[PDB]
Amino acid sequence: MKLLHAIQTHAETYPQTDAFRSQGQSLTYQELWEQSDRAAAAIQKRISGEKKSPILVYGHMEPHMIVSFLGSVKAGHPYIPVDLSIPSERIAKIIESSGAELLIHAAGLSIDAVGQQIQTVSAEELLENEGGSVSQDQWVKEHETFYIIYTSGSTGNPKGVQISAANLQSFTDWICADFPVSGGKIFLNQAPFSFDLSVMDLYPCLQSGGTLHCVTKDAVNKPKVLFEELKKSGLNVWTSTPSFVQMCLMDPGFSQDLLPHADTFMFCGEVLPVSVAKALLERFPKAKIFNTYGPTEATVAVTSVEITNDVISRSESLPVGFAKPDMNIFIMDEEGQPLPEGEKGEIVIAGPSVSRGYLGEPELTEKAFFSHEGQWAYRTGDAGFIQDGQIFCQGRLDFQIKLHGYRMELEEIEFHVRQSQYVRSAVVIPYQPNGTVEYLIAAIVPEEHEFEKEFQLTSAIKKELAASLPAYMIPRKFIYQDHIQMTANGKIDRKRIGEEVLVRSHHH
Ligand SMILES: Nc1ncnc2c1ncn2[C@@H]1O[C@H](COP(=O)(O)O)[C@@H](O)[C@H]1O
Repeated sequence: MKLLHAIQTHAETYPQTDAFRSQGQSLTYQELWEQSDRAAAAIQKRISGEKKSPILVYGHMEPHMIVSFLGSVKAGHPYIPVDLSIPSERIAKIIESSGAELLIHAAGLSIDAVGQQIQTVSAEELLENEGGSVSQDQWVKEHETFYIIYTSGSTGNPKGVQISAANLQSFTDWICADFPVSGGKIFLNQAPFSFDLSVMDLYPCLQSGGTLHCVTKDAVNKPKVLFEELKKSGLNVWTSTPSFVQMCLMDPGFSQDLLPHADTFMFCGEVLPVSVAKALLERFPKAKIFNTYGPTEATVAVTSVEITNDVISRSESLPVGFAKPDMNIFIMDEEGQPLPEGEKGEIVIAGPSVSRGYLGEPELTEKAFFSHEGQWAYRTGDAGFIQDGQIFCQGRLDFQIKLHGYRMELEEIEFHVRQSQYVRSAVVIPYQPNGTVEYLIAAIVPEEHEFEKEFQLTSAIKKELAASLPAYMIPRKFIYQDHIQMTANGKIDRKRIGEEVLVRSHHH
């Protein structure tokens, strides 16, 4: 049963059961379906169906976000989710390359909001349309794009991963069946919908008839409020990045007693530290922990493995598990040949979860996707190895990093930093003494200025970067110098610059 038919079924059978909950607001399955059907109708009156143009859905975790997501696919348009977290210029870039002809913001027209070069409308005024609706044949289907999520692009511009219904349906069927999340449970949603991790809870919940429960950025900053919301949520499934749960764990009160009904933790998008797993197994004896791996290009996650005490003591580094049933995952050397067990190589993913590629970016798709031995495959850029059918992720081959669960390209940050009128060159160094990245240091060659003090220059640049880059991509520290060290080849000497940056670190 297709995701959409499943959502309609629940709405027809259990209309009054809650589908969505966020900041005191609730949306029943009937309200969800009937509203998304109305938005879908309203949408077909403002844009053309000639193309399968994307529809940006802008907001945070309002009930209107999902009502709009569903409205787009039901109208026949893939949607591009955009969090308030994403700044205006970046939003302008997504618009520009996506070809999107409509932007819906779940909240009322934000006052003095940054105007965009696109037809803009609030979810509210969309719904004031007659009680119209769309016919089943309009809904997105098969390999037509369902959603498009943009991630970091090394060339300095976000690239959009196209996830077709089939893609998602493959992901959703996998989660709902092979994980104890079925049964109409309450799912937590912490990740903004602009990140695909959210999809791990959003749709398997909707397909299984569960109730989604959001915890917004407001509650996230005020620990007390958060734990309170979590306390009342009565959640059963916890889906988030390991980083977020790690933050919660710092509070001794975060335990089975705060969440008596919590029984399933779903993690993905980043390294799940043994310490986090170890700890969770302690404060939540009634909940099983799952570690899953995968890139956005392969629809959230394609590997899986329950984390038990047995597994913890069996390895210093948690494995990412066994390949999704229908997926074919293997290790390939540089030459592009399959390696044997235990031998380190690059992770490649082939199967129905793989995205057709980057929207309007053929050359990029060209380098990353390809037809392996039938299956459509993807070069993850992750180094790794398999052992007894169990996959292990071991680092990066490129300049793509993970900072507190956030995916980003050092070269993209360098691009944006280099754009400031006060910058000539820029090199971002990630401080990772051991395994994980702790923060970023920007090595900059400034143009020429009148700023009396450095902090003023740093401030000016950082104030600029806030318009094109999400806050988490802006380097914490900024150091300045005269020249960017280069190697023989003519490449940027990142190894040497890092050493430079740390030496200057001891000079106060
Ligand atoms: N479970 C995991 N354990 C370790 N690393 C992971 C895991 N899941 C994802 N990653 C890393 O995060 C990257 C994907 O980022 P994203 O597109 O935001 O999901 C993967 O290519 C890995 O580098």
